[PDB]
Amino acid sequence: GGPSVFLFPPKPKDTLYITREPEVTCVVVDVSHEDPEVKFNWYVDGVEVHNAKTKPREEQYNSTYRVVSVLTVLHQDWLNGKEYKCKVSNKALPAPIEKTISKAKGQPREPQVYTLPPSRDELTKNQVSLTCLVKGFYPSDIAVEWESNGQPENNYKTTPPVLDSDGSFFLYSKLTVDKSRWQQGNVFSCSVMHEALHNHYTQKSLSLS
Amino acid sequence: GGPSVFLFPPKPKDTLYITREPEVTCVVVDVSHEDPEVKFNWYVDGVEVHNAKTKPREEQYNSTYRVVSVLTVLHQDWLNGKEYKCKVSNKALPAPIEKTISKAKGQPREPQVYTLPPSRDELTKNQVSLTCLVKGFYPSDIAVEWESNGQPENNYKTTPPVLDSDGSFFLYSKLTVDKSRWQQGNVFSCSVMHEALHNHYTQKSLSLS
Ligand SMILES: *C1O[C@H](CO[C@H]2O[C@@H](C)[C@@H](O)[C@@H](O)[C@@H]2O)[C@@H](O[C@@H]2O[C@H](CO)[C@@H](O[C@@H]3O[C@H](CO[C@H]4O[C@H](CO)[C@@H](O)[C@H](O)[C@@H]4O[C@@H]4O[C@H](CO)[C@@H](O)[C@H](O)[C@H]4NC(C)=O)[C@@H](O)[C@H](O[C@H]4O[C@H](CO)[C@@H](O)[C@H](O)[C@@H]4O[C@@H]4O[C@H](CO)[C@@H](O)[C@H](O)[C@H]4NC(C)=O)[C@@H]3O)[C@H](O)[C@H]2NC(C)=O)[C@H](O)[C@H]1NC(C)=O
Ligand SMILES: *[C@@H]1O[C@H](CO[C@H]2O[C@@H](C)[C@@H](O)[C@@H](O)[C@@H]2O)[C@@H](O[C@@H]2O[C@H](CO)[C@@H](O[C@@H]3O[C@H](CO[C@H]4O[C@H](CO)[C@@H](O)[C@H](O)[C@@H]4O[C@@H]4O[C@H](CO)[C@@H](O)[C@H](O)[C@H]4NC(C)=O)[C@@H](O)[C@H](O[C@H]4O[C@H](CO)[C@@H](O)[C@H](O)[C@@H]4O[C@@H]4O[C@H](CO)[C@@H](O)[C@H](O)[C@H]4NC(C)=O)[C@@H]3O)[C@H](O)[C@H]2NC(C)=O)[C@H](O)[C@H]1NC(C)=O
Repeated sequence: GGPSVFLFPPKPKDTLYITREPEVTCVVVDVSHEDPEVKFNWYVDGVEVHNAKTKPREEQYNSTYRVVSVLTVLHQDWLNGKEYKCKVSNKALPAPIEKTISKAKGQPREPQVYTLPPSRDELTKNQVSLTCLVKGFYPSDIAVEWESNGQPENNYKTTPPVLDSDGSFFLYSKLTVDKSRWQQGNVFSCSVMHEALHNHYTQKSLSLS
Repeated sequence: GGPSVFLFPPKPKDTLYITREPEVTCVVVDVSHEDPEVKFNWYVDGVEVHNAKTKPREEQYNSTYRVVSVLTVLHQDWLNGKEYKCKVSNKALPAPIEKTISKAKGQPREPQVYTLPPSRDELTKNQVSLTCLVKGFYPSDIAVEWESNGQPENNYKTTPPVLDSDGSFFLYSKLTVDKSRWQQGNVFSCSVMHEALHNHYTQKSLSLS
């Protein structure tokens, strides 16, 4: 009936490098037409901070508006698991709605990255699958990417993290390339970005034998 | 605002074998403690059916009833894409609630199935990963299982299906085995069940080269 809040974490990549600007994000939907005024409050471990940046209002094709507030956060505060609260206010609610979010708790575990060449079966096609396996990792927050000769590779998909029997995580990422490119010996690389890696980064390479 | 409905599909495995019994399950929750009486109507392609089988009272701990109706479906009807609709009637609600479920539309596409041995770099550990790449398949309904010397294998996990770039789906399945088992030359088998496979079934195997 009333407005509903939704609280998102920052991207895996953004928390792992000073280069990047990680953010938590409070999205309110079903903001009433008659009362449009939404007030956001942000707290780190209960202690209020103030740098949230409320953004305009995106009117939705169902009568209601959508108000998004973005809190910037320090890399190490998220990595150290500090707790982030969004309190949202509006006259279409009797009480203010709150949401709290934080990194998954627990000893981080270093991912193990193994690359696997195409199956002999598959070498009968005009495209081949280069596979990257990332297992053993915790928390589930990770980024994976591909490249050749310094250049980002376009055509890959990566599975979501899957919970493994030992409570750690794994995924597979698939890069699709022209068989010729594989046949001609070009070197392809799997880039994995996780908290528990040295410099939050590792890169594993694969090429024709 | 009172009761809510959820409509779950049959299990992929269940629709592909006469041997199995696929069902569609309508679940109504949050039922007014005052008035306990929910009335189910079922429809197959608009046309009412009556072989539905409704159960009694699963009042979960909250002070509200849960009622489950199960419609037994014919294997061919599901694969032909027949629509199943659950109407839940109640004096609390003004209009009765409707939910519909079916097999995703599109032209079905045959999965290619490829087994990938453990990376050279993994073989230093005591447990190793046998990988099964299933790709090129539509719709996303599929099942994957492992076995060796005719016996279901214990320790695998399968990623959810992932929408690939050509609108087909792919997944990977990982079977973990002790290194020895792999080194003794044991054959291991990925088995995939999908509507677009011949006899709804293919098996692809894997051993030490
Ligand atoms: C009293 O409690 C009730 C439940 O018992 C609770 O007891 C307490 C003590 C505690 O133990 C709790 O943990 C217990 O849950 C409350 O009822 C619950 O209500 C919530 C929602 O408020 C229901 O949530 C839905 O759940 C489904 C998934 O349900 C499966 O898994 C559940 C466990 O994870 C299980 O409980 C269910 O039984 C069910 O199991 C399946 O059962 C079928 C048939 O029996 C089997 O064939 C399956 O194998 C089996 N699955 C397996 C395995 O578990 C979830 O999918 C629903 O999500 C949809 O809806 C959301 C909105 O409601 C939406 O946000 C989601 O995106 C999603 O919507 C759909 O998403 C896809 C996208 O592709 C599309 O299908 C649609 O586009 C989209 N549809 C839309 C728009 O809706 C949903 O979250 C919960 O299941 C239910 N519990 C039971 C039991 O049924 C009750 O509210 C409470 N009372 C009060 C007053 O508070
Ligand atoms: C009027 O329009 C509104 C918006 O526009 C609509 O336009 C129409 C034309 C059509 O296009 C629609 O499809 C559009 O939605 C509607 O608003 C919607 O309201 C619903 C709630 O009813 C929202 O549903 C929730 O979605 C979140 C996930 O949101 C992300 O993913 C969406 C795609 O799947 C995406 O569209 C969203 O924008 C959002 O994207 C993310 O954004 C962040 C921040 O910017 C980015 O940084 C991310 O990268 C980006 N993600 C990417 C990438 O996809 C989902 O999480 C919610 O599920 C939770 O809550 C359910 C009930 O509230 C519950 O049933 C679920 O089980 C689930 O509950 C949580 O489960 C997690 C699991 O781990 C736990 O962590 C929690 O414990 C648990 N939480 C609790 C307490 O329940 C939910 O599905 C929808 O997002 C929103 N649309 C957008 C967009 O904002 C409005 O409904 C519509 N009215 C109608 C009906 O006409």
